[PDB]
Amino acid sequence: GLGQDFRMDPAKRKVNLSIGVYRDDADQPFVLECVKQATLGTNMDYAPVTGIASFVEEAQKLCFGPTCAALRDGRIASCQTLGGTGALRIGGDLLNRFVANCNRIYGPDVGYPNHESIFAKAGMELTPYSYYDPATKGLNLAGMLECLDKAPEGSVILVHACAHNPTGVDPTHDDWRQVCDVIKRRNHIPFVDMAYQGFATGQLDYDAFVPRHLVDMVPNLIVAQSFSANFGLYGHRCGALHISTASAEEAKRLVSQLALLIRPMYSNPPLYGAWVVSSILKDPQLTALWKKELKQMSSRIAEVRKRLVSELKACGSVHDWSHIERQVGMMAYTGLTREQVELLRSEYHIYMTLNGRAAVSGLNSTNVEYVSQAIHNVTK
Amino acid sequence: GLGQDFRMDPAKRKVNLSIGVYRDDADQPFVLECVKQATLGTNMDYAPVTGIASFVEEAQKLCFGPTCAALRDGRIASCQTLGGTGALRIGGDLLNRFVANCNRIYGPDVGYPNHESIFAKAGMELTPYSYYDPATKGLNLAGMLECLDKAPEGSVILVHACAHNPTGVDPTHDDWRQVCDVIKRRNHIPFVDMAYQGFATGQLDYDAFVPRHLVDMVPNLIVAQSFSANFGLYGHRCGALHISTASAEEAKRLVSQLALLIRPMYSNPPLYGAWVVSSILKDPQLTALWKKELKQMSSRIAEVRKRLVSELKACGSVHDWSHIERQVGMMAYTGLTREQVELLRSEYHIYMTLNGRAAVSGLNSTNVEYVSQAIHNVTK
Ligand SMILES: Cc1ncc(COP(=O)(O)O)c(C=O)c1O
Ligand SMILES: Cc1ncc(COP(=O)(O)O)c(C=O)c1O
Repeated sequence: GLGQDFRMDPAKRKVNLSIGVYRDDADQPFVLECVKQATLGTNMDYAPVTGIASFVEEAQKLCFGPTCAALRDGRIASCQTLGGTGALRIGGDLLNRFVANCNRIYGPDVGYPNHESIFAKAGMELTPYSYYDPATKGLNLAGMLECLDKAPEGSVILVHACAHNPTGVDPTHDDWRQVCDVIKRRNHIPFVDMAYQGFATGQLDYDAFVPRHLVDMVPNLIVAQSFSANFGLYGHRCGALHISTASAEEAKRLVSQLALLIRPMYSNPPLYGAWVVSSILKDPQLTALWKKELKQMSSRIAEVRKRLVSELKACGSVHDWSHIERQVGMMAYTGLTREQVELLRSEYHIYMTLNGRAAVSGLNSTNVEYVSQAIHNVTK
Repeated sequence: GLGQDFRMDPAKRKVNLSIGVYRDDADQPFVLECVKQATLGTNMDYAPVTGIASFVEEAQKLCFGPTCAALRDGRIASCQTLGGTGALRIGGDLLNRFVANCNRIYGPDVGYPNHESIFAKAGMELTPYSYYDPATKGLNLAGMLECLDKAPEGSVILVHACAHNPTGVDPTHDDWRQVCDVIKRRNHIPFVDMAYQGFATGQLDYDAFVPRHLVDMVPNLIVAQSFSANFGLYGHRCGALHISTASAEEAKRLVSQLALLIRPMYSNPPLYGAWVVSSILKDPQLTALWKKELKQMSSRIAEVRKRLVSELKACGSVHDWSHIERQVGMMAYTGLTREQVELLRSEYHIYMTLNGRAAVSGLNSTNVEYVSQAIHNVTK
């Protein structure tokens, strides 16, 4: 992380657009009011290996919603995990229990850096499908669909549910309907990384469209669910893993196998996050409060994207920045070149990674004008 | 399993001696006052991959002593882990990656069951050395020494620092001096599981003799350190891994390799327990209180062992129970036979595992007389 150089930078006017976590308009970490009001347990005894049971139940219901048949019929195997990262790893380690010939996983051509190592450790080579279009800083749907169609039948296909990291480029629900048809027809196994449900657009149901739509279409769906961003619980390491199966008996056999993976890795998961999420989701008042706060976070991110674009136009930039508003979530592929990123750092002390990814959570009312002028100056 | 059957058991007068965690004399979970008085962080941001730096620093000093030469020279590589379990796993994964033909590890013939699966996941087969003497319910030192001397040069040797789980049988410091001489002479790699420092005898320096004694004797010492029992932080999953090396340069490179193992496992470790331990160990008031609370927990366990033996004699048992007082910690190998354990359950509703292990943390002033009479009855 570029944090060290930013911190060491003596310049009076500097901006860190490399951060990985939410910040409010005052550039402060943001502890949710619903999290402050959550009730903790009183016992520090170990949780069960598969997690606090009420937490896992609420995580399932939040992921799949109130009218999910799979959930009703008990055919989903689930557990608490060490954030979304733990779910990706434990899920990856579980895949050979139900996927034949399981040595490859397909992910978007521009994707989340840690995915490669996670799945390598689990015995699978991450291989790309067409996804990001650098000319438009947007989606290459035709390319995605063709790659999925040509992949061997029974391939594992990694997809981001929403707020694609690092580009911010998300397919529409129309686009996802086409994607899921290919996944079903080719008998592929979807592995959904859902790290930003509710955080992405402020709408929990909309943001969970991809796992909810797939769970009825395929024999097995995997979902890695993170509570880091949407509850602001990052460092407490709170997530869940879900695998759908044909029957409650199949799900039970997979939960036993989950336990055999968890116990010799970390024995059992940390209490704090699970207490907080379970407390909030079982309380109507706290749940309502949480939903209001989700919208506050998602609206601020959306509005600062919109403000960046409008300020760029006000500065006199003649280039097109509409991708910044089309993209969703904290991470934006700006389209700035390596040279331009290097100039923003040297000349303006604005820090972002060399791929032109900007963490827009670092943008706010007090610096968006400065950053816009800088981006105009290095691109004009 | 047993715990479920216990909880399901209708019997009004029943005792669970199969638990894994400390209980006070009222049979309640026990949160330490020093933990209640600790100051938590305010920011829920992710910790560094290797953990909260102040916690890791305090963990090192607590393990090796503040004046440790290895520590002053910076030649110990350390990181925060998910309890002692995570330190065992990461340590094993590191050994198997970097030590040639490291596909085996030697552990005590009666040992902690999860050790076998932890090291199996790391690609290392756990194989026994003579340790427990069933005739005496005590130590077989000559057998241990002979086994360690015969193991191939450069073997990984797993040892419990104190409060051996599940037997309670510990070598004395005199004995450990003999063990460590063999380990040095044979160029073995010691892997110390220190799950109970201070919790074991109430004396933090005494309980850390094994790693402190070894760290100046061998080129590489590995220590898995748990804060679950000695801070009562079980479910918050707080531990540390330490690996000594020839130099600070080697240590720094090793820490880099730990990060490569951690990141695709769970990205970074949970804040809460690290906050608590760092807070306590940096505050003189909290540290002094913690030491007294540890002495009180350790003394309660020692005193109820003593009381079981004295009540067994009062009941009229003519058998020898001195092993119960010689053993150290929460776990006692009682020497009850399988049939005797089964009758304890069926006639007296006292629950132990069939190997005759009793968790004496489940014994207290309100049930020790009952349990003594029951144990007398089934062995007379
Ligand atoms: C796409 C994606 N997957 C997984 C993760 C890891 O999330 P967690 O902190 O819950 O492990 C992140 C968060 O940075 C992410 O952006
Ligand atoms: C000997 C031993 N090693 C390791 C562990 C695992 O401890 P932790 O909860 O810190 O992962 C235990 C605790 O039960 C243990 O008894």
